[PDB]
Amino acid sequence: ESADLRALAKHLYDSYIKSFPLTKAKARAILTGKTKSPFVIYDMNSLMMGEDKIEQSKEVAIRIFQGCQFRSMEAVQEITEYAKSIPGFVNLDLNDQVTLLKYGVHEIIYTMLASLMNKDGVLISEGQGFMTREFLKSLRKPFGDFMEPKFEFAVKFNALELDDSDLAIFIAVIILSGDRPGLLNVKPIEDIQDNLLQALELQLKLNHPESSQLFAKLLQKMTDLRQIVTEHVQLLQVIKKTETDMSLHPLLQEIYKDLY
Amino acid sequence: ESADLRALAKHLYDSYIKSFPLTKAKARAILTGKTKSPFVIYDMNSLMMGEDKIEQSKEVAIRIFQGCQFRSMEAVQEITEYAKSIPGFVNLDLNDQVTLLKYGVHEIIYTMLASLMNKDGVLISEGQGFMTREFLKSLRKPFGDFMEPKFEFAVKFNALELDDSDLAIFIAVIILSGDRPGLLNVKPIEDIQDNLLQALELQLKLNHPESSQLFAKLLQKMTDLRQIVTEHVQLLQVIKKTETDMSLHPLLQEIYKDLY
Ligand SMILES: O=C(O)Cc1ccccc1Nc1c(Cl)cccc1Cl
Ligand SMILES: O=C(O)Cc1ccccc1Nc1c(Cl)cccc1Cl
Ligand SMILES: [Ca+2]
Ligand SMILES: [Ca+2]
Ligand SMILES: [Ca+2]
Ligand SMILES: [Ca+2]
Repeated sequence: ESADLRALAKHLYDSYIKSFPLTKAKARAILTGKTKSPFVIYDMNSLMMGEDKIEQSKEVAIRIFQGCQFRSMEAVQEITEYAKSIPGFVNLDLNDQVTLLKYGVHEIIYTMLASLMNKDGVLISEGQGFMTREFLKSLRKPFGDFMEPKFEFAVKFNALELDDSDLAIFIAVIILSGDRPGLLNVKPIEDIQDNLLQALELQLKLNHPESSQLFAKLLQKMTDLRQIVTEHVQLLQVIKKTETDMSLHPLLQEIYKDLY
Repeated sequence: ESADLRALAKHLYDSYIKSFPLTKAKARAILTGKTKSPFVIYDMNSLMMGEDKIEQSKEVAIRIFQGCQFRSMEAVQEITEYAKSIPGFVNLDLNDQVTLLKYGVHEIIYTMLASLMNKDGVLISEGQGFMTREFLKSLRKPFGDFMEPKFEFAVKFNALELDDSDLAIFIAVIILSGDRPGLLNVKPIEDIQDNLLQALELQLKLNHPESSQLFAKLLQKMTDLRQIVTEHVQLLQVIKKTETDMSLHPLLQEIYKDLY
């Protein structure tokens, strides 16, 4: 029923707002000067000014890649806490909850990252910096490309003009993907996802009534996100196998690993 | 200088207040009826009422032990975030930061747990429940004793009448313990700890002027906390080796382990 499907959407939106302080709405207000201004990092010189202006220094490409990777592991906390807020999720087998999050989190980071991006760059530091796409592309191989697949995805994705209320539900659908390798009980995952898919269809109808077959464009984009996490995962093996000794885990992840 | 030592103490107190929402002050107000009242769990019947009144059910002793263990891994987050707030900590080698937290966190949990305890029981659920000591002792072997060393430590510890401002510093001293096995650069750990020890001595002088040699009683208690984490660690091996398949890691710890 439409009452339920809307209350669910309203519930996910509120939890999203709770879990994720920097919203697409705010990010967009910052990117367009509706708001304060972020420090622009466009060259080595401004990177150095910038990182001063908001343990170890080692060559910049590594520091940048490392920051991205830390910010991503950092983000896992807010995403995990969001996923628990999804009706029926905390009632799945724990091994399945873990698997869903294991394969989902990068897809969600890239989705939310796009809220922070425009063809020219990306907001960092809770909106306090703006790093250009060409600056990132300027980094030496293999680092000069780690962000391009994200920018390429983001520009097409952002053309859809989704707003946080649609994203709250989109992200929930991706978490609950019953085809992750290694799942124990696929059925109750697909049940929940199909309520979620129906709340999403209704959402886009009301929210994007001049955009029929928009739901199908979004379904398309979940495929586009697998391609990106696979390129990213393969790039990471290559960096691990060619660039000795960078730390890619923030403190909390290191201690949770070690207490295990 | 005394200005510095006090500003440091003031800084640690504020970070403590930030990191740790349930303070000893509040806990004590609850335990004495200064405040609302917590649900008392004193028997199986009240445990069942209680756990209703605030994925799987398996025999109660395991559910209780499991909750304690989850709450402890949960607490690691707030402690980690507290430790970063300690001047010079985030400037140590990461491997050393990790080691300090690896061996420190249980000592701190037991210290802060004592803020939640009286000879008769312990507050749980952010102060919403009160589980009796005898109820915990009633659980079948080997569970009937996992909390007694904590109660025994807590009663003696609480006799010292420390208040959150002293605890803020105490906890910082324990984190920075330069004798943890496996530390790479012990020196800069002992430097920081000795500023911390001086801020603590000054703190107790001002805060407990009728209690000379109180500092030495607290130093004594860091030894008492090693004994408890060792009994706890050995009890845990025994439970792991005798009681199949309980989950002892909350979700975030499972995903951080798996993304590693
Ligand atoms: O900095 C932030 O808060 C945004 C964010 C979130 C997830 C992943 C990366 C980033 N930012 C960011 C990026 Cl997108 C690339 C390189 C370095 C950094 Cl610090
Ligand atoms: O419940 C809480 O918030 C307090 C807390 C903190 C750390 C460790 C354990 C506990 N509580 C608690 C205890 Cl002390 C024993 C058994 C079960 C529980 Cl849920
Ligand atoms: Ca600098
Ligand atoms: Ca619209
Ligand atoms: Ca029940
Ligand atoms: Ca006093």
